[PDB]
Amino acid sequence: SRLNRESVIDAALELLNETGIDGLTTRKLAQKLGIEQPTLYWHVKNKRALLDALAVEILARHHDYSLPAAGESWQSFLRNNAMSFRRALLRYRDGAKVHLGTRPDEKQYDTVETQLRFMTENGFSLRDGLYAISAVSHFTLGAVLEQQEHTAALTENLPPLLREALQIMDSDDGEQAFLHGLESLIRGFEVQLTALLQIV
Amino acid sequence: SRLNRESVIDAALELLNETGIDGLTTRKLAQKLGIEQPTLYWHVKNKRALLDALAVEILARHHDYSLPAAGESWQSFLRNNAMSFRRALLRYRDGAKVHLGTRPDEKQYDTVETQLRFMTENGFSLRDGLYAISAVSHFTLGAVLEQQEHTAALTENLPPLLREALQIMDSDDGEQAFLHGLESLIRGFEVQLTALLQIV
Ligand SMILES: CN(C)[C@@H]1C(O)=C(C(N)=O)C(=O)[C@@]2(O)C(O)=C3C(=O)c4c(O)cccc4[C@@](C)(O)[C@H]3C[C@@H]12
Ligand SMILES: CN(C)[C@@H]1C(O)=C(C(N)=O)C(=O)[C@@]2(O)C(O)=C3C(=O)c4c(O)cccc4[C@@](C)(O)[C@H]3C[C@@H]12
Ligand SMILES: [Cl-]
Ligand SMILES: [Cl-]
Ligand SMILES: [Cl-]
Ligand SMILES: [Cl-]
Ligand SMILES: [Cl-]
Ligand SMILES: [Cl-]
Ligand SMILES: [Co+2]
Ligand SMILES: [Co+2]
Repeated sequence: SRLNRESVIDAALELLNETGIDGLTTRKLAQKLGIEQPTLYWHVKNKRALLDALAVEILARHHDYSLPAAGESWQSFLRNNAMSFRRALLRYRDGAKVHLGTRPDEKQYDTVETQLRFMTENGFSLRDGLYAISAVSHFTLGAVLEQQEHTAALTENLPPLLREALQIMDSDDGEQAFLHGLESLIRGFEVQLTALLQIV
Repeated sequence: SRLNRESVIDAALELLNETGIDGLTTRKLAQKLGIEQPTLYWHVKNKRALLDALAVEILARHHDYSLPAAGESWQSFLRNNAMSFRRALLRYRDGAKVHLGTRPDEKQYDTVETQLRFMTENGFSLRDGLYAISAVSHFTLGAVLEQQEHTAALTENLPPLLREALQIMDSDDGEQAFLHGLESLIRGFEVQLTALLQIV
């Protein structure tokens, strides 16, 4: 079929979602696309190139709260941004794994630059803003990774509090724990920011 | 070589550390151990059994701050516990990936039960204690996963704050951002706990 960038990425997203990050082979991608391996190689050099491109596309498609609103607080932006990043990661099988270790792409420069400048305009040094941003990213990735891999994994002598914790854990999709943790994180940054030079 | 549980796990840990989670194949494990595949199969049924066992062993070996000390605060326990969990995950290539989606093993029951009871003895409901514990686990896993996969990945037109953030990011191993985020998390749980029924 068609082998422009957009279509090879569509195909790889479909393949990822069907087979997960282990089935995302250049050989199985070639089968999907109805082509021989040397034909695919012209367009896609290896699995790592595909993984990087998929990371970028996942957020392009489904990460919709990338930028603060007019007059939005840094707290509200971080909350909205995290919920969005989470939704985007959960859209595809192993989407969080796909993101891991990536760095901002050139196509994301203006956006992420705006995110960093915004934090500094709200009083954070660049370093402290980055630390907040990274903590939100890492917490979200962690939570999503554990939720997704646990669903994958699925394929009495318990002590009482653990038994209860497991029901709680298995009683929703993970969103309740994620949102509680998110509020904790945001408020911890707020304490630190407002402390200035005071022992806190 | 020897094929008791302890030795098959040693071997798989060595293999994981050499080849990462993709090289942890039952076929490459068999080569390592100097045996045929049907011989390995008697002892190890599949990659998933191996992954679960490795998750447990990684913490048995190198996760040394599993339980609070006499009179230790819940804040200090969480800090010490997270630093320990982090050290343990970083000990082996893809160790965080190996942990993802696992649930407590029977061998960990008494320990994790103690962790949960401890939080409740410090004022958290089981649910709120679990939410704190999960947030710490998820944040640590996220941070480690991003650090490790980025090292794996490694194989000018930047906007200024991003350029700076990237140097900051690449200026240490990840520990500074992790520890800053950790303090934020812990203090956010503390605000929430102490709030009781007050709007916070
Ligand atoms: C917090 N939230 C999930 C962020 C986000 O909304 C992003 C996006 N493109 O809209 C990211 O790129 C974002 O998700 C993301 O992936 C970020 C990063 O990886 C980095 C890295 O790796 C190194 C330096 C700076 C950044 C960053 C500022 O761009 C990070 C911003 C993250
Ligand atoms: C926070 N810290 C890193 C914890 C820890 O030190 C552990 C350990 N064995 O010492 C875990 O097992 C610990 O790391 C860990 O992996 C935990 C969990 O997976 C769960 C799951 O998955 C579901 C219910 C309850 C737990 C839990 C209470 O045992 C979690 C405790 C985590
Ligand atoms: Cl074409
Ligand atoms: Cl607002
Ligand atoms: Cl503020
Ligand atoms: Cl033997
Ligand atoms: Cl203490
Ligand atoms: Cl307290
Ligand atoms: Co990223
Ligand atoms: Co766990």
